[PDB]
Amino acid sequence: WYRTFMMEYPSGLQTLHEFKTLLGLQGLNQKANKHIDQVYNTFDTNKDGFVDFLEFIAAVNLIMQEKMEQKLKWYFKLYDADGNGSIDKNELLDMFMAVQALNGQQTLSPEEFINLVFHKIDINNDGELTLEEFINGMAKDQDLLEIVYKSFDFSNVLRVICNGK
Ligand SMILES: [Ca+2]
Ligand SMILES: [Ca+2]
Ligand SMILES: [Ca+2]
Repeated sequence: WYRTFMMEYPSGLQTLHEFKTLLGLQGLNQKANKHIDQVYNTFDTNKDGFVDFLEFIAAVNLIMQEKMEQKLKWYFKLYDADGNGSIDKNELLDMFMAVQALNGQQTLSPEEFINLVFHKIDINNDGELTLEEFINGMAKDQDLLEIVYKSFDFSNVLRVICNGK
């Protein structure tokens, strides 16, 4: 019964702070942190600052996802900062930054990364990965996919929920 949520959060609400703690994401630097906060936000849908059971379930549904399609749409909306339906070179840049902000990321330096990533994934070379390009791109190119994953360790998350559960 997913009211093992109530076990951890007797008040009925989980807060951004507990979130970080629960996920070890406590103590990050300015960027690595600010980012974790961006993540937490996408889950607290009713933007009230807490993650209540309803937002909570929506999150675990997405986490336990067996299929990666959903998780990718998630990373996509998450990086498509200006939500213009597209991910430009900047948004992806930051995306890389944050990954490199909570990881001393191995040689890939934005300059390098952003291009390799764009060459491969930017199918119609418009300079923007569409949802189609991004999902499909990241999918059939499991190399840069680990860079994405690094942004938000799903599974690490799945491990922790489906453990002390
Ligand atoms: Ca909320
Ligand atoms: Ca955009
Ligand atoms: Ca394109």
